[PDB]
Amino acid sequence: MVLSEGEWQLVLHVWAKVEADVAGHGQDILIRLFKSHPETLEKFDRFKHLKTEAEMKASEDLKKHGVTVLTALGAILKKKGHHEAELKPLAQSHATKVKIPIKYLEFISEAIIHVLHSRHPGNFGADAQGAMNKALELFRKDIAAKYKELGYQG
Ligand code: HEM
Repeated sequence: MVLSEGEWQLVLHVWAKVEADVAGHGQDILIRLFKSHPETLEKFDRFKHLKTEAEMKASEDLKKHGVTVLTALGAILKKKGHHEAELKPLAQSHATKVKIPIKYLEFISEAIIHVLHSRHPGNFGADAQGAMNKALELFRKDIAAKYKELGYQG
């Protein structure tokens, strides 16, 4: 699909707020996902053992992984649709190194939206949430088409 410049602006305006605290946002989102959808935790042989939110909150490995996730996602969004190059190694690692179905991308999309709504209500009204949801669907559909070229679902 295609985002208008107005929509991208709404996306990058909240994101600028997120980047004020990348690790904290990273943590909130991954724990939102693990609680909300515990089966997702199973994909990480690194975190598999964390039993309660308190254990999640205090794992430094998890917080680090959350910076990595948000730094790569931020890089893609800042490309404003021209993210072919950024998408290729992402799709490869999530389709053959480990296999992450599109369903799970939807779940983490939902957690991102959850967290932005909680921490940035004045910058995350309805218009801003629809733009962000548009940006994430575009990511997922492009990733899905890449998955398919690489030999996996999509
Ligand atoms: C916003 C969506 C996502 C982004 C931007 C993202 C990004 C990344 C990046 C940059 C890495 C490390 C570098 C590499 O790929 O080798 C990584 C690793 C990984 N991701 Fe994701 N990912 C996303 C979603 C997910 C989801 C939804 C799951 C599972 C429920 C997942 C599972 C994994 C696993 C299992 C690893 C490797 C674990 C390890 O470090 O040993 N990813 N991800």
